[PDB]
Amino acid sequence: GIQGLLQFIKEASEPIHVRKYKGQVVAVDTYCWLHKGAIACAEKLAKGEPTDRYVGFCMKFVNMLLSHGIKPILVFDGCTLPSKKEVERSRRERRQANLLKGKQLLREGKVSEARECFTRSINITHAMAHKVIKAARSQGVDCLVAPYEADAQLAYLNKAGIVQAIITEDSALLAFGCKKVILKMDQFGNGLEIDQARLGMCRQLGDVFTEEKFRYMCILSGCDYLSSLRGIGLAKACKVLRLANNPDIVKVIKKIGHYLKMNITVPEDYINGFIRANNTFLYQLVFDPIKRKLIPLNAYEDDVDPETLSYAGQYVDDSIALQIALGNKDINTFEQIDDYNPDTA
DNA sequence: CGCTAGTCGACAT
DNA sequence: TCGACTAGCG
Ligand SMILES: [Ca+2]
Ligand SMILES: [K+]
Repeated sequence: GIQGLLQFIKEASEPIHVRKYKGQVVAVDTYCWLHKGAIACAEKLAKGEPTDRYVGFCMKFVNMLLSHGIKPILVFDGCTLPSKKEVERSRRERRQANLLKGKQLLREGKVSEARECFTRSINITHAMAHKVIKAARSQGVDCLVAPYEADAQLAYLNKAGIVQAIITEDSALLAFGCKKVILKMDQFGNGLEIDQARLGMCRQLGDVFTEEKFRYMCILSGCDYLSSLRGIGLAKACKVLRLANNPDIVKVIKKIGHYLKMNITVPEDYINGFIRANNTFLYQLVFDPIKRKLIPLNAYEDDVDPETLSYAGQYVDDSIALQIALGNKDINTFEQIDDYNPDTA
């Protein structure tokens, strides 16, 4: 997710009800419900005590969608993307230390203080996601396990016309080139929709708004692939892109100080950090449900080299990708975990 | 004042 | 985690 992105675009959003998508297909960033559902049972979850509470939470939102005659597609995160293996590292350690403090430091005697820590040490495993897939499948709800980030997978589904909108809490999905995003949707269907169409109404990126620039803005402000330089946020990011004349972005990156009337040096490893991050947004591997084949979110254009795009997801045989997408294989060990058949009835 | 970058709550009762 | 909010510098 991009920090403070939603406030920034708070004007391109119309309050809606999910009802408008009756008869239509809607993709879901299931992680959001999984996390919210994991909060209610933070204790049981942290101490490794058995629980199914989070499953019933996701299904509550599923049933609401069905009751409105909406066809949901639950999408799940797949493999750890190398571009994020860096940031995930820092997050692995936070849950690591956070769990421990709460676990015994507040276990003895009083407990009120500790739970605040367990909620911050919540881990959404693949085991937890598989339970939700099982529950959804039994009710005829489609589930899809992204090769890597659900974010890319969701964006693709929306672009391909497979789904009419995406349900999530993450505004950053628009940077992946998705068309419609439903935020803050409650259990009753009340949501806050943001259409990419109303997103071009912005003039903070210059006279001509561009998806390309919006993406640069998000990266410069800082994201999961590349942290921002000290003192750079969305507003400053807009200024640079807004003021900058020259098309090559790398030329502009070293020019930011010149643009921002501010004095700062851009490290060489940062230059590459922006090149990778940008390519990750563009060409992150996703799964095409129709042709059942691994494809980059965006088709490789005039000049690229897929062989150098290892950080944006490594290719694997299409049969291996299908089995992961279906939920029939473990992400890490590729062991059998299910036998769902998509080609029946 | 704008703007970045740091705590706090989420669910459930 | 993730946004919503505040504090505190340019
Ligand atoms: Ca995500
Ligand atoms: K930042």
